[PDB]
Amino acid sequence: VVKEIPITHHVKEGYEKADPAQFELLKVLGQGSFGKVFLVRKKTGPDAGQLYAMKVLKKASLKVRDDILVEVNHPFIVKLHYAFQTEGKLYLILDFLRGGDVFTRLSKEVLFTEEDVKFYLAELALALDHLHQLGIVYRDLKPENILLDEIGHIKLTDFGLSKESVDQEKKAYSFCGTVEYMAPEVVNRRGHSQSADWWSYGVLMFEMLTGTLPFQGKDRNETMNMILKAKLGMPQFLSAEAQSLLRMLFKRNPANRLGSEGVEEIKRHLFFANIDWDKLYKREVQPPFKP
Ligand SMILES: Nc1ncnc2c1ncn2[C@@H]1O[C@H](COP(=O)(O)OP(=O)(O)NP(=O)(O)O)[C@@H](O)[C@H]1O
Ligand SMILES: Nc1ncnc2c1ncn2[C@@H]1O[C@H](COP(=O)(O)OP(=O)(O)NP(=O)(O)O)[C@@H](O)[C@H]1O
Ligand SMILES: [Zn+2]
Repeated sequence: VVKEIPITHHVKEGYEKADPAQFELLKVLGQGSFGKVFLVRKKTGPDAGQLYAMKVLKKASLKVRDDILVEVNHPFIVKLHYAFQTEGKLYLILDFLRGGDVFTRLSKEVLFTEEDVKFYLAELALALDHLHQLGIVYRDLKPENILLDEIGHIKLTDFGLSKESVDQEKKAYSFCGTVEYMAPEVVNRRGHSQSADWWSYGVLMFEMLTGTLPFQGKDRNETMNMILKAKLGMPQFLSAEAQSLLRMLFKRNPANRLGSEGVEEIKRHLFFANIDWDKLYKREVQPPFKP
């Protein structure tokens, strides 16, 4: 059964409860759909002087089928250090990633190869599956949630939090995820799923390997109709293995889709035959680009 766990308090093991005065603002790091991400310096305590990313929201819960803010820990997912409530606001204190998003870094190259993209898709795959084993769904995978750390390893900026903006105008017109990355059944309002994450994952693969989105129209409605019904040519410049992974991810019906039976069939796919998943998880594999 899908249970919604409200997020109101969090302290990482070994530390003490935080409040807004313990953090000083340095400079904004970016803006999402749920607000702004600020760079902050911890003022006092054991971790005084340490830098963190900070998110300001209204409310934030976590839906889980069937500790949880500690279980979501993973080599390729951002760590939440603190969460607290004050004056109608929820503050999230996070790991501050210094590398920027993957798309920016890729745009800084004239060209790149399937192998580079393969590094990113592999780490990402491990992150997704990790959340799915905990009964969590990422829901809204997008390029803006995929950052680089200092070394050039992947970090997701979230782990499926159901969030609510504090800006009253932005909260007013908020609904679901980013349509360009939605699986057909999500578009058809049948609900988010692990399988839908793997569709999103496929769309990110296509976009990374072609520089283009597979379905986009002149507006919301047209984009949706394309997702459901439009044609999609196979990029002929891709290897047979890449063509095969793409072909197996892009099934409009879930449980027909690769990954809807775990990530093992994804890890075993000919496209990742090159990858030592144990070394990958241990961050012993060398990133294609330094940030
Ligand atoms: N921990 C972090 N460290 C550094 N930069 C971050 C961090 N989290 C977010 N950002 C930046 O801030 C922007 C917002 O990221 P995101 O976490 O997606 O915001 P959001 O509103 O929570 N979700 P979305 O609505 O999908 O944007 C991104 O473009 C990131 O580059
Ligand atoms: N962890 C999960 N496991 C399985 N199904 C989930 C999970 N989380 C959400 N769902 C499904 O996604 C739906 C939640 O979306 P709902 O609140 O009905 O409107 P929504 O706007 O699509 N949600 P959101 O995208 O978070 O704003 C439910 O009907 C669930 O079946
Ligand atoms: Zn939704």
